[PDB]
Amino acid sequence: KLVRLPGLIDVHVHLREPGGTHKEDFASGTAAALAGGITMVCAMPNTRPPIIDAPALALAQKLAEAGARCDFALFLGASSENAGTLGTVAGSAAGLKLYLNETFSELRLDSVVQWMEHFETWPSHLPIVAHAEQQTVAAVLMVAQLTQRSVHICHVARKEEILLIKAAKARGLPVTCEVAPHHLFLSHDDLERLGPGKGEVRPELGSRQDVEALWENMAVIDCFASDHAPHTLEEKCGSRPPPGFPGLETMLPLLLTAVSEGRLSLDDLLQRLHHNPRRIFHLPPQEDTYVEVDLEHEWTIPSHMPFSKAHWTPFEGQKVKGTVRRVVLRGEVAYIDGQVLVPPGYGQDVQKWP
Amino acid sequence: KLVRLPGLIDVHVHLREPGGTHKEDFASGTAAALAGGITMVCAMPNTRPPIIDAPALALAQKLAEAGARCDFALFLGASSENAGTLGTVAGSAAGLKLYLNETFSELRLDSVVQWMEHFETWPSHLPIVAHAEQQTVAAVLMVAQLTQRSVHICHVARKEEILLIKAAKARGLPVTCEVAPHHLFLSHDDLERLGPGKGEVRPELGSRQDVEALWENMAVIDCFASDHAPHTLEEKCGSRPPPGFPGLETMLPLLLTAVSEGRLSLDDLLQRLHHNPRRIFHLPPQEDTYVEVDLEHEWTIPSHMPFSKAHWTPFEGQKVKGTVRRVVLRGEVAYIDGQVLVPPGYGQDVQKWP
Ligand SMILES: NC(=O)N[C@@H](CC(=O)O)C(=O)O
Ligand SMILES: NC(=O)N[C@@H](CC(=O)O)C(=O)O
Ligand SMILES: [Zn+2]
Ligand SMILES: [Zn+2]
Ligand SMILES: [Zn+2]
Ligand SMILES: [Zn+2]
Ligand SMILES: [Zn+2]
Ligand SMILES: [Zn+2]
Ligand SMILES: [Zn+2]
Ligand SMILES: [Zn+2]
Ligand SMILES: [Zn+2]
Ligand SMILES: [Zn+2]
Repeated sequence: KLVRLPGLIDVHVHLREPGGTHKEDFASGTAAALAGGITMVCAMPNTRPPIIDAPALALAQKLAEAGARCDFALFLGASSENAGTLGTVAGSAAGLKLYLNETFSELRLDSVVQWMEHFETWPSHLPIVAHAEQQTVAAVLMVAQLTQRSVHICHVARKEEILLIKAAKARGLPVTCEVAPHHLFLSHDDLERLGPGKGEVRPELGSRQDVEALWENMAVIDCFASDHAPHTLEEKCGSRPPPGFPGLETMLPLLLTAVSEGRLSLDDLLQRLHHNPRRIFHLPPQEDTYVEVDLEHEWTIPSHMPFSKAHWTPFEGQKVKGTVRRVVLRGEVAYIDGQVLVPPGYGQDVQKWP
Repeated sequence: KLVRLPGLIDVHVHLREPGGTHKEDFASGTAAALAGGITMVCAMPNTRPPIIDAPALALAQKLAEAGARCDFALFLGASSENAGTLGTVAGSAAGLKLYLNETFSELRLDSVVQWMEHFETWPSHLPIVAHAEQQTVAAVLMVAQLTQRSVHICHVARKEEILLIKAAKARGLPVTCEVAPHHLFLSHDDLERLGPGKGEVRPELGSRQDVEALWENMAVIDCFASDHAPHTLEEKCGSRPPPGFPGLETMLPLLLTAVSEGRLSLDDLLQRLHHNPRRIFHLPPQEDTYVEVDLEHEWTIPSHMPFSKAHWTPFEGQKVKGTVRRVVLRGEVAYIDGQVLVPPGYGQDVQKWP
C-alpha cells in the first residue's frame, strides 16, 4: 500500500544554470527534484552571472522556464552594490539571500552595515534568508531586530546555532530556520569514509553532539531543505574542492527512514517539507499535484543517484527505508519508478501565478 | 486600491444546525462567514443532536452540504460514551473536540481518565482540540504528554493560559492554540456597557492585563478563530443567558483595524487566518478563491451585522478601519458589498476532497 503526500517544496537548491551547467542544469536538477518527491524548488542566486540584478534575474527566469521540469521560484542575491536597487523586481523572486560567511559564492558581504542596508531597503514583507554560521546567526538576528523584521536561517548545522535560535524564539523574535539532511544523518564520524574532498561542505559536518542537538530540538526546525549543491566528482576530488553535497534525490528517502524508526512522524515531515515552506515564503498551492511513496521499500544508496549531474553522493552505502514511486504535477505524470516523464520546460515560475 | 487576500479559514464556529436554527443555520452562518472574508469554516459539534456518533455526523454532513454557502469541515465531539467508537468516521471530521469546562454544551467530561481514553483511542495523526480554561490547559497538556501526542487549545483568553502555553512550547511540547477577537478587543472594562447577559461568554472576558498579555505574546498564538457563538438577543437578555458572542462578521474588520494601527502585520494576520489553520487541521487549498479588502474604509460597528441570526453584537459602537469588499469562492462571486451571491448548498465538505 502506497501513501499519497502533497507536493513537497525544497526552499534551498543550487541548479547551477547559468554558468555551471556541467555540475547541474535546470533540466537535470528538476529531474532530481521530481525523483526525490519534490514538486517545487527555490533556486539560489550564486550562479555565473549571479542573480543580483534585474537583467540577471530575467535571464535566469527564461532559462528556468525553458529547462525546469518542476515548478520553481528564483532567489535574488544580496551584493555589496545592490541594496536599494531591487525594489521593482523583489516581488518576482523567492526572497533575498545573504551570504554572510565563506562558502561557494562571490557574494560575501564584508560589513554588517551592508547587512543593515539590505534589511532597510528590501521590502519588509518579503523573505530574507541568510547563510549565517555560528556567531553570525546571533549577528544577523541583531540586524533583524534593529530593523524590526524577520529573518530565515539557512542550513542550521550546530548545537550552538539551534540553541541560539531556540532562545530567540522563546523571546518571541521572528526567526525561522531550516536544516539539511546531511546535518541530520552525517557527522565527523563519516569524514574518514568520505575523505577530505568529498567531505567539504558549508556548514561543515558537525560532531555527534551537533547532530543529536538538532534531533533533540526538532520543534525548533521550521523546514527541511536539501541545500542541493552539486559539483562533479572531479571537482570534489581535486586540489581545490568546492564545498557542497547533492541531495535532492536522497533527502526524502533519508527522512522517510527516520519516520520508519519513530524519530519523527509523517506529519512532522509534512510540516517541514510542505506547510512551513508555503507559509514562510508565501508559495502557492499546486493544483492536482501529489507524491506517492512506498514506506516499506528497503534499499541501499548507490555511488550516484540517477539524475543529478554531480554523479556522486555522500550518502553512498546508507541503508534507507522508503522510496518515491510516482509524482503527479498539475495533472500530468511527472515521475514513475526511475523515469521522469515531463520534459524540460514543463515547470513554471510560481511567483507569476495569481 | 484594494488588497487581495487568500481564502481565510475560521477553525472555530457554531452554526447551530441541527437543533438551534433560530440562533443560526448553515445558510445564515456561512453568509456571515463570507461577509467576514471567511471561505472555510470548521463547525463545532455542540448541536442538538450533538455530533458524537456516526449517524449524527451523517445528518450534519447532509444538512451542511445543502445549506452551507462556503466550504466547511465538521468536528466530532467527545462524550463520556464514545471513546473507541469513532475510528471509522474520524477522518471525515475536522477533528475531535473536548469540552473540559462548563460552557454551552452537554458534553462535559467528568474525569481526566475519560480525556486519557479519548487521547488513546482517537487516531493519533488527527486533530484534537480542547475547551480548556486556566488550570485545565495544564491538565490537558499533561494528558497529551502522557499519551505522546499533540493538542490544540481553543479560545485562549488569559495571561495565565498564554504563559503556560508559552512555557510548554519552550520545552518543545506539541501544542498549538487560537485566540478569539473578543479576548483581544474587549475586557472587564466593557462589561458595564454590555451588561450581565450580553457579556456572558466562555472563557469570560479578561482583565486589561489579560488582553495586554495576549497581545504581548502574539508570537505564541498560532491561529485566530472567532468562536462564533450566536444566540438571539431574547436569549442573551433573559433570565438564564447562554454564553457566547457572534463574531464571523466582525473578526476580520477588527483585526484589520489592529493592522492599520501597527499592532500586527498583514502577514501576521495571514499566518493566523490561513496558513496555520491549514497546517494544524490539514485543510486543503481552495482553488480560484480570494478575498478583496479595502484597508482604508472607516466605519462604526452597528447594533447588529446583516447576516447572523443572532441579530446583535458585543462590538456595537467600536470604530474599525478595513472592510471586506468582494469574495470569490472556487471561481464564483460569493459576496460583494453586503450581498451574498452564492446560494445555500454552494459550499462543500472539504474532507471529501482529494
Ligand atoms: N553549502 C555548500 O557547501 N555549498 C553551496 C553554497 C551554500 O549553501 O553555502 C554551493 O552552492 O555549492
Ligand atoms: N464560548 C461560548 O461562550 N459559547 C459557545 C461554546 C464554547 O466555545 O465553549 C457556544 O456554543 O455558545
Ligand atoms: Zn515552463
Ligand atoms: Zn549556504
Ligand atoms: Zn536556505
Ligand atoms: Zn546553498
Ligand atoms: Zn501566504
Ligand atoms: Zn453543497
Ligand atoms: Zn469553548
Ligand atoms: Zn477552537
Ligand atoms: Zn466554541
Ligand atoms: Zn497537510
